[PDB]
Amino acid sequence: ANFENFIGATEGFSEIAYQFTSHILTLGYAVMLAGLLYFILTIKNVDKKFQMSNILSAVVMVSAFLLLYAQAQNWTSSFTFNEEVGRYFLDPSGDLFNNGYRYLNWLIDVPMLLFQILFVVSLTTSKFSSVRNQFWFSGAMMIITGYIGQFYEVSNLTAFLVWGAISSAFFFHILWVMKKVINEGKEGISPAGQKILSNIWILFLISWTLYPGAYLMPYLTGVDGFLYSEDGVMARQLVYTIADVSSKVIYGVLLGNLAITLSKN
Ligand SMILES: *C/C=C(C)/C=C/C=C(C)/C=C/C1=C(C)CCCC1(C)C
Repeated sequence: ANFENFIGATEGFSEIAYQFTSHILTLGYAVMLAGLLYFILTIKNVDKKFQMSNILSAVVMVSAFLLLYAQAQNWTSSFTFNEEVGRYFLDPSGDLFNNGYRYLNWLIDVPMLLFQILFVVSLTTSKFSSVRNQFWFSGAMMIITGYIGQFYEVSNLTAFLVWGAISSAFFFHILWVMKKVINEGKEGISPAGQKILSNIWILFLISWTLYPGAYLMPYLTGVDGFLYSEDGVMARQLVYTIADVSSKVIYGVLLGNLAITLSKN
């Protein structure tokens, strides 16, 4: 199956790699619940014309909280401690670790995170329906092809990389459309709004790039380097969680600050 189950079935997990990963995943869904409350409570602070962005942030928070909670429980209950060896190992009587929860979260959140900026900025020469359709098509294809490659993570590293490269083609199309959206959205808004939009672009670029980084993380030190271990598992889940908080919660806070800035007129 996946690299997490491979490690848990051969070398097992140290108590520190197991507990750290449980804690980081728990932090992940706890932040989404706090974000859910934040976006509900602050919807009164933006003009009606921008509130669809707060609404979409709140729906993403629900998606992420429920599915990261499921992923968290799946991590903790998939490995049991062997007192003889002193490590956690894959439990044959459990469900085994499954990354489907996170991939389903991506299929849901990606179309909504890309959609919601179109309710705060105005396009100029681009058409709303054209940008929306390009975001939704390439976002869904990016996740589908990525999910396929994920099946070959352990069994066929070459198919793993080929599918992930196909997925990356769709990712670069998204980055290209988003850059055009940001550029058109900067036209004829205030300098303070243009500065926030520049920050949104940098946040978007870095936080979304973290996801392919975490996808590749165990092979980034080679076919048997330092990361091809429980340390690549800790690092992959830490980088996912950082990307999750950044791409969903911080991105949404910044769009709300932009909406407030744009009401000053
Ligand atoms: C909150 C969830 C978000 C923002 C998910 C974003 C996911 C991606 C940008 C995934 C990208 C991938 C690649 C570009 C190549 C390798 C496979 C993926 C699916 C991890």
